[PDB]
Amino acid sequence: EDPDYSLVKALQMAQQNFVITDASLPDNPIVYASRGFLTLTGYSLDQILGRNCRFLQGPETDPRAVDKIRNAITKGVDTSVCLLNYRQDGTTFWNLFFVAGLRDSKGNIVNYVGVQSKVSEDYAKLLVNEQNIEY
Amino acid sequence: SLVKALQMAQQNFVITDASLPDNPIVYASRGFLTLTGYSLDQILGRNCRFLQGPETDPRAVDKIRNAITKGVDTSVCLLNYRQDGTTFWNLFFVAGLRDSKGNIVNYVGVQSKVSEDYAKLLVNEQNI
Ligand SMILES: Cc1cc2nc3c(=O)[nH]c(=O)nc-3n(C[C@H](O)[C@H](O)[C@H](O)COP(=O)(O)O)c2cc1C
Ligand SMILES: Cc1cc2nc3c(=O)[nH]c(=O)nc-3n(C[C@H](O)[C@H](O)[C@H](O)COP(=O)(O)O)c2cc1C
Repeated sequence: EDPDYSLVKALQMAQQNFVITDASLPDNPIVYASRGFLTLTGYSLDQILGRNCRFLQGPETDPRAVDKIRNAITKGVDTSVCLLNYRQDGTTFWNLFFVAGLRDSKGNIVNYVGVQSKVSEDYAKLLVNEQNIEY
Repeated sequence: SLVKALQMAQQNFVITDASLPDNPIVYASRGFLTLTGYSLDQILGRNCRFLQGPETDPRAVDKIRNAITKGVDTSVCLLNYRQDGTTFWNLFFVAGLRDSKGNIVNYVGVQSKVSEDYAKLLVNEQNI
């Protein structure tokens, strides 16, 4: 009597840390960001707008994990990855990050919802060792 | 697979800021813009109640209002209006987006253009 919603389910596991991108626009730019995301990353909203989320990555980020995210996106499947991200001030944190494509009635991915979440060193070690099972 | 097997659309949605007085629109998908016939700027900063008109069931509007204050997720079938005056039945869903403390700071709203007979079914059921 009440629908399942990939978008709603995602945004509710997101504890006010999320973004929305527009896939129809060049390079999948951010078009909304929650206050939780602003305070987690350290960026202000205007700077965040119209930019691809890759700005959260830095020198130490695992390119292999970025590979998984790029690949998941091109293929239209939802996944989650744990990688090192960077705040506006240069401080780092491990990010268990989930992404889901939103499609129109004709099956075309039109928007993306990203969900970020800081995790402990311990949880991250666990998460990364699982992700590395692929290799 | 009765109320969700064919309510499958997710391109029509809006996000409102509940921390601002009249729970105004802060974002709206292009699918929404196309459905309702509005441009994004006009939509922004306004409450969504502009979709309602003379023939919209007040009792259904109530079931929404109450679900929002109480912060519970609900689906409501409504008669809505496009900017050009034309109507459509909206199987509409609201959910509160809470932070790590359980506070609602945002709301997602997903709208679904539905058929005549499906809406009659949804409406007959709502009357209980
Ligand atoms: C909605 C959405 C949210 C994203 N959030 C993050 C994120 O929080 N951290 C991150 O490192 N990458 C994130 N990404 C991935 C980057 O935006 C980008 O797709 C990725 O770095 C691979 O693309 P590239 O090789 O062009 O950099 C997100 C992508 C999308 C679509
Ligand atoms: C995120 C969100 C989306 C909404 N979308 C619609 C909609 O598409 N159609 C509609 O009739 N009401 C919609 N509403 C309901 C109105 O915005 C408002 O909550 C409702 O009219 C009850 O409040 P009121 O008694 O002041 O009118 C939405 C509300 C929220 C919070």
